[PDB]
Amino acid sequence: VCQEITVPMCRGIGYNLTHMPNQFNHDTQDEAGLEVHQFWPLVEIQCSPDLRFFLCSMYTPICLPDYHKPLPPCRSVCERAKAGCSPLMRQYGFAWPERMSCDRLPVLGRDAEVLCMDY
Amino acid sequence: PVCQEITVPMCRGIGYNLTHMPNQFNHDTQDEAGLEVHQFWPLVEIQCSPDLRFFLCSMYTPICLPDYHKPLPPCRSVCERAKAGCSPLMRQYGFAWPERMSCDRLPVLGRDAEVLCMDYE
Ligand SMILES: *[C@@H]1O[C@H](CO[C@@H]2O[C@@H](C)[C@@H](O)[C@@H](O)[C@@H]2O)[C@@H](O[C@@H]2O[C@@H](C)[C@@H](O)[C@@H](O)[C@@H]2O)[C@H](O[C@@H]2O[C@@H](C)[C@@H](O)[C@@H](O)[C@@H]2O)[C@H]1NC(C)=O
Ligand SMILES: CCCCCC/C=C/CCCCCCCC(=O)O
Ligand SMILES: CCCCCC/C=C/CCCCCCCC(=O)O
Repeated sequence: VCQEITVPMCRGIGYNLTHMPNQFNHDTQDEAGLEVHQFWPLVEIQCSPDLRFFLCSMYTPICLPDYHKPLPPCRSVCERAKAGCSPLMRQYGFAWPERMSCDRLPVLGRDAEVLCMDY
Repeated sequence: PVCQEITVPMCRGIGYNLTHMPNQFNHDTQDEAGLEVHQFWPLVEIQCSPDLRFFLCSMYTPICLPDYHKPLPPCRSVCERAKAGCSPLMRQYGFAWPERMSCDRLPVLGRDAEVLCMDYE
């Protein structure tokens, strides 16, 4: 079933409801939220206007009551966030996370049946 | 008085390095100011708005310029972005958007050419 998002940084990004487990197999929003919290300095610095939405689209993925297919962000969302933010991360010794590699995400409109989220 | 370097930890590295006491809250010291603005620190880590830190610091540790010799407020638009981002969460958690940082107390950028204000990013 769908639950109201309780991860504070992921409220106000365009949708209200999520469902667990997410694609990292976090079992609760609490677990997901403790991890995504670590990205707050990157979000504050605004290296990319897509980052916040992108992070939330994976940590608290959108839930629709009638839809049971997973709705990842589109690859393009990831690409923009990565292009904006990875240089700054690299500058702090952080590589772009392995679990966030964009090639794992569907391309917008490539497959009619495979929907995804574009900001 | 007096153009002093900013010591409040939250407000270091926000884009200007100097402030002046007292502020609009009648804090006589940065230590007094810091104790209050640091109560908002969890909201900064929550990142309901990227503009929140700058907006708060522009109030509590206002910019001091050796060339202006008067207070320089954030533009209304800075407040409006912080508030649009963070008011919903503050209201949900039971904390009203405080009246001291009402956006209608701030100048709209360029509405009167002689009334300056700081915008950012
Ligand atoms: C997204 O959620 C908004 C907040 O809902 C409230 O908080 C959540 C966490 C739950 O506890 C809900 O049970 C609460 O209603 C919701 O907006 C609210 O709507 C009214 C009742 C009032 O509380 C407002 O202050 C809230 O913002 C959103 O609902 C949409 O937008 C609002 C502005 C109205 O127009 C609604 O009709 C809309 O559906 C909701 N968004 C969606 C798409 O459901
Ligand atoms: C911890 C407070 C840092 C504040 C300074 C602002 C600089 C931010 C850029 C560095 C981002 C920190 C890494 C976040 C990503 C991660 O932890 O995996
Ligand atoms: C970082 C330690 C505290 C973590 C506890 C989480 C609390 C979150 C409350 C959200 C922000 C509250 C804003 C208070 C504003 C005010 O003091 O008027």
